[PDB]
Amino acid sequence: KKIHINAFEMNCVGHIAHGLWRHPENQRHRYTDLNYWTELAQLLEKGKFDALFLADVVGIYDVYRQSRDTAVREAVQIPVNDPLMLISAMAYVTKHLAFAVTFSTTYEHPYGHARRMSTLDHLTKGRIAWNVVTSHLPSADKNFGIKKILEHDERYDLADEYLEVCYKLWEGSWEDNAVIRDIENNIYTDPSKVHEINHSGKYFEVPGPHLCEPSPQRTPVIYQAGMSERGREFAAKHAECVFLGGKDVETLKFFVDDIRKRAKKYGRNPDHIKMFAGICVIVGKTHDEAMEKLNSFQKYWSLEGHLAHYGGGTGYDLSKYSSNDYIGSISVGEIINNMSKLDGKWFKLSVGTPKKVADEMQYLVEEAGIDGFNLVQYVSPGTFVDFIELVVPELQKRGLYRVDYEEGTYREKLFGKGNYRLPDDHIAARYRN
Ligand SMILES: Cc1cc2nc3c(=O)[nH]c(=O)nc-3n(C[C@H](O)[C@H](O)[C@H](O)COP(=O)(O)O)c2cc1C
Repeated sequence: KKIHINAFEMNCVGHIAHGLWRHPENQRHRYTDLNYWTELAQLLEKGKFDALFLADVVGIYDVYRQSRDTAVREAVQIPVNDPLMLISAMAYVTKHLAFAVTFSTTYEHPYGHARRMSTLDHLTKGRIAWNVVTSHLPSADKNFGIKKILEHDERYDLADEYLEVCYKLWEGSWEDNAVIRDIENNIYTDPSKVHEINHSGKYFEVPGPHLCEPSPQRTPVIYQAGMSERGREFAAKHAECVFLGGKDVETLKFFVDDIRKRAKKYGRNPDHIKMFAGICVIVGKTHDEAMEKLNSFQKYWSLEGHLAHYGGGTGYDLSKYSSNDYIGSISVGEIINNMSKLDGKWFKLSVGTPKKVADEMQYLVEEAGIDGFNLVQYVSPGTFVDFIELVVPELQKRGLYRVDYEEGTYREKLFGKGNYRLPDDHIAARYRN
């Protein structure tokens, strides 16, 4: 009955609300300060958030006007630092807050990734999640010196095998009680319980064994974000949590239902997939207070930064278009006009008092079948602070949000006490014996 809430973040300056770094209250320039991250983690745990959800890119937004220069000037996801580096400090200052890290299957080898995720699963005591992504920004393929550039759908096939490899390492290589720490017999780990995985496929050849001992979750909680038909299929097959695009009930409900249907052919119980929507919240004690914040942020909204983001995200360079050309069924003039507005993004914008925000959140949950939200920021830390001070108590009083954390791993916070490892109906469960 309780709504899962994640804080949506990225280790860079301009993430989603382009132009806002200028706002006098903002702290985006602190992205280089370790203290920003630990203070954030502490704030989010105070607000009982499920997790900090970190986006990432290793590509550059160089589509709009055929150059990275707009992205560079407007700080559109450049500079960007590595999100995995943040985790240990944030985990150190928190007890329950979990961490979902975006990391691409397209560039770096799974054997190194598997050890990194196992390491965080140990260090965080089972509070790590992985947002599995394929990446769509061409400068990454150039900079990792990829010889054969993979097509959109083929990137997801590579991701399938990438996950196959990680699942074998995480679930199958070392048996549950491999580590015995037996001083009498001088056996730290029973060598008969550590196994090669002997993986052999189209993209990878990985004899194994894994380098790490079994950690609390073994496999990190698996997120997916990617709305293409291939992406939704990938979600249905692998994801425990799905970050969906869409800003209304009809759209979100369609996608929730679509993914749950797709999951059946893989033998998955669709209730074993949680559905997350994006939401931007601008809240005040009174409507006028909310509107005052809205009007302030609107002043700083940078159309040019958004054009750069749109270019990288869609592949469409709009500078190359007459006002009067057509991309969907929308003129290019109308695409651009929607983009200079705060609610033009593919997330719900909720503006008003806490009763209203909560009402609108509750509506999406109850009518679209969504399980949680990734909270998108307009200002740091103001959006999160206002959400925590004003919306959280309203949600709590209504039974819609935890008053305090459940114990256990992040998977248990999501799926129930005792569900610390992937359920029997997940495909990774195949590799246990
Ligand atoms: C809600 C949402 C969030 C996303 N977050 C990221 C991200 O943080 N990093 C990234 O490279 N792609 C992100 N993407 C895009 C995809 O994860 C992926 O990179 C791919 O290029 C697009 O997938 P699709 O074509 O299957 O939709 C996101 C997509 C959606 C819908």
